Amino acid sequence: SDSAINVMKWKTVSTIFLVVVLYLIIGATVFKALEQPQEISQRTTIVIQREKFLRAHPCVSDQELDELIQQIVAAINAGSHWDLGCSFFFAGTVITTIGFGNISPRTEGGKIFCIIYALLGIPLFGFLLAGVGDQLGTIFGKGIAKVEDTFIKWNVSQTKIRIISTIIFILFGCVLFVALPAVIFKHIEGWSALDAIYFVVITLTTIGFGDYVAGGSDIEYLDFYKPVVWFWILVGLAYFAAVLSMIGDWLRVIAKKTKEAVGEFRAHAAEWTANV
Amino acid sequence: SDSAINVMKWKTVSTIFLVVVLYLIIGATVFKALEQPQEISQRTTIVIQREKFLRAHPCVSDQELDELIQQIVAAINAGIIPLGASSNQVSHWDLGCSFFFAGTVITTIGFGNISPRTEGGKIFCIIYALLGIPLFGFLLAGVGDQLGTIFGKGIAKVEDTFIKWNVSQTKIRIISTIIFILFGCVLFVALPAVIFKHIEGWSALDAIYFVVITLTTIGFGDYVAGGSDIEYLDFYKPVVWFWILVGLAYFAAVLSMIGDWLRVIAKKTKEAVGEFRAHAAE
Ligand SMILES: CS(=O)(=O)Nc1ccc(C(=O)NCc2ccc(Cl)cc2Cl)cc1
Ligand SMILES: CS(=O)(=O)Nc1ccc(C(=O)NCc2ccc(Cl)cc2Cl)cc1
Ligand SMILES: CCCCCCCCCCCCCCCC
Ligand SMILES: CCCCCCCCCCCCCCCC
Ligand SMILES: CCCCCCCCCCCCCCCC
Ligand SMILES: CCCCCCCCCCCCCCCC
Ligand SMILES: CCCCCCCCCCCCCCCC
Ligand SMILES: CCCCCCCCCCCCCCCC
Ligand SMILES: CCCCCCCCCCCCCCCC
Ligand SMILES: CCCCCCCCCC
Ligand SMILES: [K+]
Ligand SMILES: [K+]
Ligand SMILES: [K+]
Ligand SMILES: [K+]
Ligand SMILES: [K+]
Ligand SMILES: [K+]
Repeated sequence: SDSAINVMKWKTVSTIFLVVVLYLIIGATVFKALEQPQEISQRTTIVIQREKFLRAHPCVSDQELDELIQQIVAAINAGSHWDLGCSFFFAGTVITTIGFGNISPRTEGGKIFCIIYALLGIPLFGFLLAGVGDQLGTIFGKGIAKVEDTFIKWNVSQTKIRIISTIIFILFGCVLFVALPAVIFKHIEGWSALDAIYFVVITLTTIGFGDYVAGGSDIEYLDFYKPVVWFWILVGLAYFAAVLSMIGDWLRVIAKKTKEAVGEFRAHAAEWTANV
Repeated sequence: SDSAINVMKWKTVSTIFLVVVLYLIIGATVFKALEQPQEISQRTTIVIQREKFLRAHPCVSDQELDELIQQIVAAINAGIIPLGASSNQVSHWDLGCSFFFAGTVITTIGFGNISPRTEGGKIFCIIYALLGIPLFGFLLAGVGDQLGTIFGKGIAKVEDTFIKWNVSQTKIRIISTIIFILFGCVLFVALPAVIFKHIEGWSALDAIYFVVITLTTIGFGDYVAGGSDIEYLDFYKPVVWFWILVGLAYFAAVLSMIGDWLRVIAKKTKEAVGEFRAHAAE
C-alpha cells in the first residue's frame, strides 16, 4: 500500500498549510490594525505640506512642482553607492540572502552577474556558516560541559535540566548577539533601543527589509566598526539559525501535544454523550 | 578523539573563510566596475537638472529646496504619491497588502517596499517572524517532499523506457538531475518570467532577475510582482502565491545541488593541487 503513506503525507501537509494560511490571516489583521492609523496620519500631513510649500513660497507655480516631483522620483531609482566598500557590502547582502535592497543593480549586466553570483555564493556561504556554527557549538558545548557538572550533583534532577540548559543558551545568546550589538548600534547609528533590536532581528533572520542598515547613513564611522559588524553578522546568523531550529522543535512538540489533547477532548465528549 | 576532529574542523573552516573573503572581494570589484559609470553619468545629469531650476527661480530659499527633497524622501519610505492631479491614493496596509507583507516576513524574502512604522508594529513583527519562520519551514519541507514524490512518479516512468543495453546505475542519475534542472527552470523560472513580463510590463531579463532574487529569498524590493497600481486579474496574485511556495521548495533543492557540486569541485581542486605539487615540472 504505497499510496497510503502519500495520503498521510498530504493530510499532514494540508494541515500545516491551513495553519500557515491562518497565521498569515491573523498577521494581516494585526498589521492592518497597527499600521492603518499612522498611514492615514502621514498621508494627510504630506498633502498638507504640499500646499504649505505652495503658499509659503508663491514663487513656485502649481505646474512646476509636479515636474520637480517627477525628477525626484526619477532620482530615487538611482539613490558613492558603488565605491570600494559599498560593493563589498552589496555582495555580502547577496550571498547571505539578507538583501537590504538599499543598493541594487540597475545595469543589465549587473543583474546578470548578480544572478550568477547569488547562485554560486549562497551555497559557499552556507558552508562557511555551517563551519562557524559548528565551532560556536563546540565552544558552547565546552561551556555546558562546565555548567552541567557544578549543578549536576545536588538539588535538581535530570530530564528537567535540558530546559535549563536551553534557557542559559537563549539568555547568553540574546546578551552577546542581540543586546550588546543593539546597545552599540543605538549609540553609533543613532537608532532607538527598539529600533536597534528590530534591526538585529530582521538582519539575523535574513529578512532584511532595508529600512534600517548599520552603516547606511552618511555618518563618520570608525575603521573597526563595519568589519566588527561583519563578524557579528557571521556569528549571529549561526546563532539565529540555531534559535530558529529550536523554535521549530518546540513547535513540533506542541503540535504532538495538541494532537493528543484533541484526542483527549474527543474521547471525553464521546463517552460523555454515550451516558444516556 | 574530540580534539583532533575539532582541529581538522577549524582548519577546514579557516580555509572556507579565506575562500569566502576572496569571493566577496572579486564580487565587489566586479559590481563596482559594472555599476559605477552609470552612477556617475546619472549624478552629473541630476546636478545639471538641479542647477537648471536652482537659478530659474531665485525667489526660492534654495536651502529649503534640498530640505524639501529630504522630507519627500523621508515620506516616500512608507509609500506616498504626492500629486495634485491625483489626490486620491491606494492603501499599502489594507486587507491584502498586510497579508502580502506577512508573506514576505515568514518567507524571509523581505522586499521591504512596505515596512512597519509603528513601534508596536515592529515588536509584533519580531514576534511574528520568530514564530513564523520555523512554521513556514515545516510547510516548505512538506511541499518539497510532495514535489519530490511527484518527481519520483515521473522518473519511475522515464527510467524504464531508456533502459537499453549497456545501462549503468550511477550514470542515469545524471540524466535525472538534468531533467530535474530543465523541467524546474521551465516551470518555476521560464513560464512565470513570461507571465511577469506580459502582466507586470517587465523585460525578460528583469522578470528572470525578479524570479531569482525572490526564490533565493534575497528580496531586494526593486521588483515586486503585483506592486504597481495597474489592475491585476485578481487571479494573478494567488497564482503568484502558489508559484512562490513551490519555487521556494525547488530553489532550495537546486541550491543544495549547487552546494554538492561545490563540494565535488573543491575535492577535485584539492587533489589537483596535490598532483601539481607531486609533479612540479618533472
Ligand atoms: C550607503 S551604503 O549602504 O551604500 N554604505 C555602506 C553601508 C554598510 C556597510 C557595511 O559593511 N555594514 C556592515 C555589514 C556587513 C555585512 C552585511 Cl551582510 C551587512 C552589514 Cl550592515 C558598507 C557600506
Ligand atoms: C504596493 S504594495 O506592495 O503594497 N502592493 C502589493 C504587491 C504585491 C502583492 C502580492 O500578493 N504579490 C504576490 C506575492 C505573494 C506572496 C509573497 Cl511572499 C510575495 C509576492 Cl510578490 C500584493 C500587494
Ligand atoms: C550589456 C550586456 C551585459 C552582459 C553581462 C556583462 C557582464 C558579464 C559578467 C562577466 C563575468 C566574468 C567572470 C569572471 C570569472 C573569474
Ligand atoms: C496531521 C496533523 C499535523 C499537525 C499540524 C497541526 C498541529 C497543530 C500545531 C499547533 C501550533 C500551535 C502554536 C502556534 C504558534 C502559537
Ligand atoms: C500569532 C498567531 C498565532 C495563532 C495561530 C493559530 C493558533 C491556534 C491553531 C490551532 C490549530 C488546531 C489544529 C489542531 C490539529 C490537531
Ligand atoms: C474575503 C474578505 C474580502 C477580501 C477581498 C480580497 C482579499 C484578497 C485581495 C487580494 C490580495 C492578494 C492576495 C492573494 C489572494 C488571497
Ligand atoms: C532577448 C530575451 C532573452 C535575453 C535575456 C535572457 C537572460 C540572459 C541569460 C540569463 C542568465 C544566464 C543564466 C546563467 C546561469 C549560470
Ligand atoms: C581544508 C579544506 C579546503 C577546501 C576549501 C575549498 C577548496 C576549493 C575552493 C574553490 C572552489 C569553490 C569555488 C569554485 C568557483 C568556481
Ligand atoms: C565568480 C567568482 C569566482 C571566484 C573563484 C575563486 C577562485 C579561487 C579558488 C581558490 C583556490 C584555492 C585552492 C586551495 C587548495 C588547498
Ligand atoms: C486538512 C485535511 C486533512 C485531514 C486530516 C486532519 C483532519 C482535519 C484537521 C483540520
Ligand atoms: K537561508
Ligand atoms: K531577504
Ligand atoms: K529589501
Ligand atoms: K532570506
Ligand atoms: K530582503
Ligand atoms: K526597496
